[PDB]
Amino acid sequence: VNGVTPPAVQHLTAEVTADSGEYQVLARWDTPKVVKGVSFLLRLTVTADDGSERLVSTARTTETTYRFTQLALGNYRLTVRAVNAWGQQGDPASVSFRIAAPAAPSRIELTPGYFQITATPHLAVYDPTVQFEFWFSEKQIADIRQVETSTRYLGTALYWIAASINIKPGHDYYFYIRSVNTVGKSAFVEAVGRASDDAEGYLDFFKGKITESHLGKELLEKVELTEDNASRLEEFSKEWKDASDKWNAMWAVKIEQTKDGKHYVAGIGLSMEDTEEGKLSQFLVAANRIAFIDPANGNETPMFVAQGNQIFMNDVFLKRLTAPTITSGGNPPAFSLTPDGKLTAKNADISGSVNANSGTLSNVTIAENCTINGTLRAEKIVG
Amino acid sequence: VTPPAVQHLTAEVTADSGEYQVLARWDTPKVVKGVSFLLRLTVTADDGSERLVSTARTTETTYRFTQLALGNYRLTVRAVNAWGQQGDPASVSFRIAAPAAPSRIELTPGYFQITATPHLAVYDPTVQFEFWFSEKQIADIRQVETSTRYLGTALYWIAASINIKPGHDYYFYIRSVNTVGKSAFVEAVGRASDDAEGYLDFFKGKITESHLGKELLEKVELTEDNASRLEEFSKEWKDASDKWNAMWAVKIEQTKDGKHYVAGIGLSMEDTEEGKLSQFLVAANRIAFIDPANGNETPMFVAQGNQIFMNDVFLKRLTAPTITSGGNPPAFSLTPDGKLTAKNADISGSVNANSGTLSNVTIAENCTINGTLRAEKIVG
Amino acid sequence: VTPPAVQHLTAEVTADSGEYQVLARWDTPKVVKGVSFLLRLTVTADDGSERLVSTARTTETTYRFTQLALGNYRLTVRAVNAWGQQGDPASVSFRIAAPAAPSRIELTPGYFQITATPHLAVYDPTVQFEFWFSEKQIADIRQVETSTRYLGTALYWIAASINIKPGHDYYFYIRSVNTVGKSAFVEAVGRASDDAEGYLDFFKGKITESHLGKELLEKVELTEDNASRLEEFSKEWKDASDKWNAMWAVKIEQTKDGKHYVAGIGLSMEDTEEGKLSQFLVAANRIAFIDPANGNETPMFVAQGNQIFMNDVFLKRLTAPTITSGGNPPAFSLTPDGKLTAKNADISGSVNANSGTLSNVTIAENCTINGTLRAEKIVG
Repeated sequence: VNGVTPPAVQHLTAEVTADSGEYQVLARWDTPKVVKGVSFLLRLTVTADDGSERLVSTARTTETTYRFTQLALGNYRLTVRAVNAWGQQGDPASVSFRIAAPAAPSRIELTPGYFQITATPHLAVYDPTVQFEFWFSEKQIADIRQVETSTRYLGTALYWIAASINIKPGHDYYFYIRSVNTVGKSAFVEAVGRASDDAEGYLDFFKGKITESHLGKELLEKVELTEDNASRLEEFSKEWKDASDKWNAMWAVKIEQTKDGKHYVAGIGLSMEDTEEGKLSQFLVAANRIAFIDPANGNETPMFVAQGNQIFMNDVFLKRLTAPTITSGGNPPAFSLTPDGKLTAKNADISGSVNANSGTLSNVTIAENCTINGTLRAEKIVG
Repeated sequence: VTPPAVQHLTAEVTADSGEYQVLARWDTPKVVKGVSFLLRLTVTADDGSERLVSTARTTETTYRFTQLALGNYRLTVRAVNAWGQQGDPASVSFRIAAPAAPSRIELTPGYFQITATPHLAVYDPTVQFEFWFSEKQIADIRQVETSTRYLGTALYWIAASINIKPGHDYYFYIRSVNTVGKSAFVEAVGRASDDAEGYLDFFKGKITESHLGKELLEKVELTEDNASRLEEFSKEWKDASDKWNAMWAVKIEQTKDGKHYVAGIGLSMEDTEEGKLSQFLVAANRIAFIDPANGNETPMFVAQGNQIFMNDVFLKRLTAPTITSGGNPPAFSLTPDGKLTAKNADISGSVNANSGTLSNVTIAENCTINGTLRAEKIVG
Repeated sequence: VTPPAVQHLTAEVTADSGEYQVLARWDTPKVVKGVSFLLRLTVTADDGSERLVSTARTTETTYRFTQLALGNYRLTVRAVNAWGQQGDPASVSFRIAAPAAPSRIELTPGYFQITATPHLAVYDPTVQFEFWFSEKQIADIRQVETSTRYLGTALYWIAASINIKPGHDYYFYIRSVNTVGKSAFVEAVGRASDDAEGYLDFFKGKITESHLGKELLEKVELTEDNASRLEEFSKEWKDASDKWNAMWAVKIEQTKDGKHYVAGIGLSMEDTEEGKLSQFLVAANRIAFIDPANGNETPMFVAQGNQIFMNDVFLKRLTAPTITSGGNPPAFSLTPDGKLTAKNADISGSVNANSGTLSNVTIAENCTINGTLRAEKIVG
């Protein structure tokens, strides 16, 4: 025999890829004669900023190919050996590569809307060749790797405006944004967002949708009865193809009058019109006052009512409310809460604590420990 | 194993097929791959003793008893498995004999309405009531059924309709009605609450005194026990005062067990001093709003018996003489009379108050006093 | 040589036949040349011992003792050979008097039903239960069985009435029954389930299990791509229960890239096991109530899926397990745990508190520390 030491490899190549994200590297080369194998021992180290090394992996194969899987982006150096059956290590070779990626978006801002949400993201420094890729989600995803799968891919711009019928107010939505450009893709920056919440801020929105439809441009905005004094109490069902060449439907009762040189109308209409992506139903009732009742044993008082923007309910169990304003009624409100935060009360019992930044009383009475860690001042004392 | 208990037993009294019949229905907690049920119906003797009448062993969830005469009865069910392990029993006492005379009567006024409710000298849950309304006193009971208003037949009857106005003393003549028959009539002397307003009592009042009100109520046509009627129409007419009256309604009525049943939907504008005033009035026992996107089926808005359910909602200002969170102990709650109730409250500012009732205090800095201090055990 | 004790000694008491009795049953152990059962029944006297009552010798594995009185008893059985050498004894112990009425009663309030499940301290396997429901707590107890709807007699009840509607209390009168007697009565209180989203899937229960659902939803009428059908139909017709079912509806369906979109509302009045029920189903992707008053074009009530949006509103009570002012930092809130949030609390009255933590407090009158003052610094 001869324990001949294995002369080092040449034509050592590293190929960098990003198959499932989390970049890998495929190490490959060629060799002349081998004895009871002649192993290949590999080890791969990243140069830190200052020129010192992290150990990243090792590898004990026999063929002239290998792959390194969970990777971070860093300046990597891969060294390959050649040990023989006895275990006498040949001279090394080494190759160096990088994985340069765009800088993350440093802060992304998230102004609400009406059934919509804007992310406008910004980088720590200005970058001319950066454009961000946005993926939207409704549930905080576990880790910042499976976003490539479990989060819808919105699109890619300098910003995005997610509108739909499904971004619903007071349910937070997490935006996942990664910077992209010619050089690669960064990590995923996460952020939360909302919809505006503001109640009366939704009603104008709805008015706007309503108006731009079959029932808006039929039940109202219809210009018949051109003679003072009439009652064209009308009721039909029309379905037809549109300029988009899709079917649309409405069936209504339109009633309307002319008296004293002025017009009126009231209008129970039901439809389903097309949209770019699907069909939106709708059941729009315009009238000077709406109310319902349970007629049980002679009872005729409506269960609810509403008439030019004031709606009259007996008792409700709400899943959750959310008004900026509350009153006992009257003009000493027995209690109140206002858009500023003030909880106007009368007699305010609390089974728990009151972490208040301050007090402002007359007549106090503590039945156990009264601690003072500040500058206590007093006039007359008898205890 | 024993099959579980008997759930939802009932003690009812039918006379549909020409004579009296006692049905019951029983549903199973969890169903045990071959549940059987013994059920025992027995009578009370003149000495108040127990006599067996009918024992049925069946594997079905309902049964009927036919050719059953007058008297008081007791009905039990047990569950028996294949191996023969009779379970816990569930037993209800019922009666085939009735019409007692109502002992007291309860009267609650209201805006254009007045509640008459029965009180029977002994309770009996196999009974409903006929109500008759009179504007003039009827001395003899014979024309009480003939020369008055047929209010109807039900449980708790409130007087509220077009013929009812504040300030007149109305009368009630009511009796007990069942499968057996009806009793000696009883009277009461009662008055509507004129106008107390609530905040919808004005809207009821507005509603009653309208053409929709007259159409979709107090039209009591089609009165054939266990029959019914539908109409979808639009009757436009010119009124007394030389003006139009438009209207469109969908009205359904039925009659069953002597009692009158109805609902529907109206859209109308009448004539007021200014001119026309449009509408949509629904009356019914449950209304209910649905959104079928994705084939989701859960309402967002369900109202029955003057109450609402609603999922999430938003608002420009609540106006509300009381709130809770719900709970036998409600997590928080403002009272109409100004009291607040909470397990906690963390204010990021200043607590302007009159007084204090604090078992513990922990003031972190300066405490200015301009009055008198009284501290038992003092350190410093 | 010695025969063994009688095993599995089982006693059941009854007085149904006219007055009080005990059935004693057991299983014979293996003996020599025949066997006789000796039974000795004693009652616990005033002294804590047992006064001897009756003694019999028999030869059948079951026996009866008649015309005994009320008390806790020791019944001893022995196995005797032909020679008179009696085996080991087996003495059972079992109790008699008016059974003890539950110590408690627990209500898991279900969505539109109570589940009132009693319990005692010292458990007797051989007492049943009577249950009673009422809407009004009664002054006395002696007229409950004269003034209360009879739920009946089981181990636990679930109580239902169709009109049940959450979030009011209703009062309970339970008792233990057995062969001895109906116990003294017992009180309790309860309500129903409070949550709304629960009701709304509940009501979805009620919605879908109707011919309303079965026509509106559940039927997949139409097929080929770009299908659209609009129809107005009515029927009041015979069903299997010999009832008329009465329904007018509006319905639309459409097919776009295959997927099938329905919407449609309808008044109806179908039949229930108690009476005909008159119920609204509006369904659409979105319903708005909007007003025509003076070129009015803005809503006051927009229900888009699981949400509602509204304007200024007017309630009478509220039960809402969260209310927040909007904004990521809300002006105020109450999450369900009863924690309040705010920035001013001008309770112009007593803060009836359990803790305060007020960094820099002003007092301008009497401070009366019943506990421990504790001050780093004082300049008084």
